[PDB]
Amino acid sequence: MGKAEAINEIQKAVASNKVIVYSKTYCPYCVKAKNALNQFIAGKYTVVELENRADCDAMQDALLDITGGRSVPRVFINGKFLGGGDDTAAAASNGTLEKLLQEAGAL
Ligand code: NA
Ligand code: NA
Repeated sequence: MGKAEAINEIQKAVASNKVIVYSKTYCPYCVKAKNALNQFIAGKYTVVELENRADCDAMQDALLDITGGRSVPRVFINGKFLGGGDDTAAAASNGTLEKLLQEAGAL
């Protein structure tokens, strides 16, 4: 369960879920992203919490390789990285989160 495996896992999950958030339970920016998504699709999307993953470091290293940054949250829609918590809240506020969810078939 090293970094190469984590990259594999994340890429497969991102390609196979309309909306997926990599998160940790104690994380106010993760909550900002979740609350933004919950304005449109509460209860319908995947969250992967990382704080009790034995391979949490490899998973966050994999997120860096895939998205450019290591921090949670890391939000993906329709297989494409959206951003973190501020990004997801901004997209909720400006009308684009709804449109991206529609285009993904999640809404
Ligand atoms: Na969904
Ligand atoms: Na966990």
